[PDB]
Amino acid sequence: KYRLSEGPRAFTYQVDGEKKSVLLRQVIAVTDFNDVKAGTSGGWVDADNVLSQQGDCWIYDENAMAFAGTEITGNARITQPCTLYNNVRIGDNVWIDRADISDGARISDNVTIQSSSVREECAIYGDARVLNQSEILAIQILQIYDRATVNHSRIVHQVQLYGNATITHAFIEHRAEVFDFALIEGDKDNNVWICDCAKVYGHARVIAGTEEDAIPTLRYSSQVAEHALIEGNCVLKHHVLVGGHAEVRGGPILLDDRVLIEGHACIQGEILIERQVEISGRAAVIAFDNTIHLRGPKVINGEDRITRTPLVGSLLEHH
Amino acid sequence: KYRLSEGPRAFTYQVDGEKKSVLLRQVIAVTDFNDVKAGTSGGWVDADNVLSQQGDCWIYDENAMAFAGTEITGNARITQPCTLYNNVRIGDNVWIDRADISDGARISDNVTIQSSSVREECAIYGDARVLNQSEILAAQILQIYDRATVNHSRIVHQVQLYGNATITHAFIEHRAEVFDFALIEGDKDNNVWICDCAKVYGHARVIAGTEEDAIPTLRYSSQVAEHALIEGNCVLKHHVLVGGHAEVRGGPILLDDRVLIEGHACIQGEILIERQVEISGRAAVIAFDDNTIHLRGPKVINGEDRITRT
Ligand SMILES: [Zn+2]
Ligand SMILES: [Zn+2]
Ligand SMILES: [Zn+2]
Repeated sequence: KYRLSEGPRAFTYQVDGEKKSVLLRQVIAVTDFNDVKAGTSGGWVDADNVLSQQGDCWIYDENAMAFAGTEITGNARITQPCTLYNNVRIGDNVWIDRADISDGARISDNVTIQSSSVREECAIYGDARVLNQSEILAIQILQIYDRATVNHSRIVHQVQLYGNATITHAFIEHRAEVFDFALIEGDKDNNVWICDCAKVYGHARVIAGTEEDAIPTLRYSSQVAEHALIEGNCVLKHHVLVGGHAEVRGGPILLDDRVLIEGHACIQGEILIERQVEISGRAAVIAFDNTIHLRGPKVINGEDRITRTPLVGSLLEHH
Repeated sequence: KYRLSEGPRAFTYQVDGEKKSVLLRQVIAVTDFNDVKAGTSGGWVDADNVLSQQGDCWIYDENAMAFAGTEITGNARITQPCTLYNNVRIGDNVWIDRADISDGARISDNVTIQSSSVREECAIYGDARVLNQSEILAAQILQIYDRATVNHSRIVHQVQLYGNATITHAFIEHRAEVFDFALIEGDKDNNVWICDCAKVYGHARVIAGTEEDAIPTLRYSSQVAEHALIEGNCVLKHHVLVGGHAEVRGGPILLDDRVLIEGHACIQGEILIERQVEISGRAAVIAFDDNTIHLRGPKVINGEDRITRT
């Protein structure tokens, strides 16, 4: 499929703020294949094993770099200025565009990485799409697959994203997972933070608000699934489970220490819910532009309408 | 169950900037039932047939009003100051909380109407929830049913909302329909606009943006389906459908005259797409902040097409 240019050339690239260079040879097609005509020059490599002679895989940009143990095979297309190095693997029908990939990252199947960067041991396969300035820093390994779509987001550590999850402007850390039809939607003024072992799946939605720091924050192992929806300045900490067709908005809101919210429950405004509280049915907890504090053990259901802190039971007596 | 107070009082209510007055007698429990102890006074009516003697239905607030043909039956609960007039029908296990219902509205099953207003011939049934300052203003009638949720939205004319749709901060009008797992999400700076005969269904998502006038606007017969996501300043017009797993953002964007965007398509930036254009596959059409993109067909964009300019 191709031959390497004769004269090697040095190319610079920076790693962790340091400037580094490598000697590479330019790939030159010696025959027609796919959308590549013989005689055309592509990217640069540091060994003939970097780019497979078989299949349709190819490096199109003359500023593209692939070296240090990286291996491109199959029909993988690498377009625009890219930098792949340190035992990276790209095969099948993968598409890499103006993105950087390094440190043993393995991109397979029909994946797309565009205007983004991926670093360290992780597995991005299936029909996953990582786009628009996303940053994937791996460090169980981090996986993004199925039809998950990541947009201008930062995925780190050992996060798992799959199913049809649609993430945008989010920061998912540690061992957080987002799958099924989950929608994580931050905006330019507020990201969405999902940390630790939190999980968002089913048809759940987590939507940042427009107010200053109205950052939806899912911590520890709290979850949001089924048809639940969380928006605005909301923080979920220890053992919180939001499901059913519940809706949480307003802020600031804090859910912590064994809180279960499902059914038709609507929770809106500055509300603090904690300590064994279960809300379902058609209950409404609304704090009109006001504050509400709910503490259990306590079951709120049926048509309970709460517009002020209830001065009874667990609110006035703990232990 | 209850008796009317012998002394009728005069109450006032606002009707289109007008000041109205009506004579109502107050309801008073004469026996115990559900959560109402005998002897407690409830709301006010203008007839004994307004509140059924059967079932648990009851008007709790002493400031609530229900007159002029309104009929409350079954176990319907009317709580807080409410105004129900002009042939309204409330029954079954419906819960109306601090809201005004008028002009022949029929609310059934397990619906919840809270801090909102409903007016005219329309049907709200199933397990629908109309909450937080929503305004329902109604050959077919406006219908809100199944598990549909409405938050601080304006639903007008003959709109249909059902399935597990979730509507917030939106203006849905005329004959638009939203269902399945559709998500219509506006914010306090921008609402979402759905008009004419537009339809949003499947797992579609239409999210308003944060910048001034970033109003997603669906007109004529445009549709958003399957897993498509539309955000920000985007306008969909004649014969337009966004589906698959397409994602349209940035702005301002305009789609018109037979345009189909699906597959994995990502449309981002100030882009004008029109006249028999199809975009799918893993195609990307991105107009980098300063730049603009104008696509006019017939034309097909797919595979790994990457358009950054016209
Ligand atoms: Zn908001
Ligand atoms: Zn309209
Ligand atoms: Zn935005």
